[PDB]
Amino acid sequence: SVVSIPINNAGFEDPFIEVVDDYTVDTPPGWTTYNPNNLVPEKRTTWTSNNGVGYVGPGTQFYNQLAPEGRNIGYIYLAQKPGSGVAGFEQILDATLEPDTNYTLKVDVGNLAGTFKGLSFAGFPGYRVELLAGDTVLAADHNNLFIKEGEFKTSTVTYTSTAKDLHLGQKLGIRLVNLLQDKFSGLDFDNVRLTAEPT
Amino acid sequence: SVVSIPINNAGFEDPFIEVVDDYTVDTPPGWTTYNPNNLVPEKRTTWTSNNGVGYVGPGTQFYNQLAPEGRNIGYIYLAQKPGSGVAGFEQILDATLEPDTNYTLKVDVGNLAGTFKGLSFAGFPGYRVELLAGDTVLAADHNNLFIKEGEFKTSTVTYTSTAKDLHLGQKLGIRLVNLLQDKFSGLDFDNVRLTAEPT
Ligand SMILES: NC(=[NH2+])NCCC[C@@H]1NC(=O)[C@H]2CCCN2C1=O
Ligand SMILES: NC(=[NH2+])NCCC[C@@H]1NC(=O)[C@H]2CCCN2C1=O
Ligand SMILES: [Ca+2]
Ligand SMILES: [Ca+2]
Ligand SMILES: [Ca+2]
Ligand SMILES: [Ca+2]
Repeated sequence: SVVSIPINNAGFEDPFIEVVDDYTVDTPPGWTTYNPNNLVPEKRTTWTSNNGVGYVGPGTQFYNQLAPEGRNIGYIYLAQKPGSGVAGFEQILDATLEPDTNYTLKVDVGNLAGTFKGLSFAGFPGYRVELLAGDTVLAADHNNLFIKEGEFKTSTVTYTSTAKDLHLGQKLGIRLVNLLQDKFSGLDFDNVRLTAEPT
Repeated sequence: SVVSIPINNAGFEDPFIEVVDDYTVDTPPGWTTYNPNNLVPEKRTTWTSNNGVGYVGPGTQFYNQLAPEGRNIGYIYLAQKPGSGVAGFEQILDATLEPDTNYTLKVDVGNLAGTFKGLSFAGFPGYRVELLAGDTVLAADHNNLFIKEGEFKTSTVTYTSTAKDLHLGQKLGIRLVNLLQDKFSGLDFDNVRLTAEPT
C-alpha cells in the first residue's frame, strides 16, 4: 500500500538546541536555502534575513502549542519589504518520479505570535509548499490554509503521475517557501513527510 | 451570511455556440488573456497558441460528460514545448479585499480526451487557479487534483484575510492558468464561483 519516502532532517531536529526559543541562523543540515531573489545572504547575523532551526519547547513565549514534531522547527525570516521576492528551504531527494503513483506531501506551517521589547510578531508572510520533479513544480499549496497567530497547521500537497509523465525518472524535491506578502515576515515549518502509493 | 462575489461571464456562456465542439479562438468576453511569457499571439488560428470558448454538449468528442455548467467552457491551448511558460485567463473584479473574511474560489478544470483533426488529446499540461488582490497572489491551487482523461473536477482555493492585511481594499482578481508542464497541452475551465463570509 503506502510507502514512506526518506527525507534528511525531515523535522529539523539537527542541530540540537538547548534553550527554549533559541535558534540558529545557518541553513539546517540536509537542506539548502532556496534563494531565487538573493534575499538571504551567504553570511547571516541576528540582524539580516536568515533561516535556521528554532526550539519550540515548554514555556515558549511565541506559540500556544509546542513543535508539531520533536523539539525544533525550521524557520525562514525575511527582512526585506513585502513584494521583494521569496525564499525558503529546498531538498532534492534520491527518490525519482514513478508512473501511476499518488504522492502526498505533508508539512506543518507555523505562525510566530507575540511581542518582545517593541518587536512584534503580529501577522504572517504567506507560505507555499512545493513538490518537485527535477526543476518542475508538479504540485503546490500556495497559502490556502489560515494559520492563527501562535499555531501550526498541516498543509497537504498531492500529485498523481500517469504512465507517460514527461518527468518520469527525475529526482523528487521539496520546497518550503516564505512568500514575503506581508509581515511579520517570518514563518516556521515542521514534520515534513512524503508518501507514495500505487494508484 | 455567505455572499456571492459577481464575476463576468463566469461560466463562459458568452458567446452562444450552436454546434457541439465548435469554438472561438479569441479571448472570451469579460476576461483578458493572461500572457506573462508572451506565448499567445494577438491573432489566433486553430492549432496556434490560443484561448476561447467551446461548446461541450451531447456527443462531444472530448469528455464523458457535459459541461460542468450550461453549454460552454473556456479553453487555453499552448502549442509551444513544455517548459516554455504559462498562459490563461485573468479577470479583475470590482469587489475589493475586506478584513476578517473567508474567501472561497471554486473552478471546474477539464482534462480533454479523444482526438481532434488527427491529434490525440492524451495527457494534460497541469493547471493553476489563483485568487488575487491587486497583483499579489493571495492563494492558489497549483495542480493538486488528479483529473482523469475526459472528466472535470472542482478546484477549491481559500484565503482568510486579517484585520491588518497589507492588501485590504485592493481589487480582487482570478487567474486560470495552463502550466504547459506536459502534452497534450490544452485544458478547459468552467463554472467560476467566488464567495465571501465573515470569519
Ligand atoms: N520559532 C522561531 N521561528 N524562532 C524562535 C523564537 C523567536 C526568537 N527567539 C526569541 O527569543 C525572540 C527574541 C525576539 C526575537 N526572537 C526570536 O527571533
Ligand atoms: N476545448 C474544448 N473543449 N473544445 C474546443 C476544441 C478546440 C480548441 N481550439 C483549438 O485551436 C484546438 C487546438 C488544440 C486544442 N484546441 C481546442 O481546445
Ligand atoms: Ca521537529
Ligand atoms: Ca505572526
Ligand atoms: Ca459553462
Ligand atoms: Ca488529456
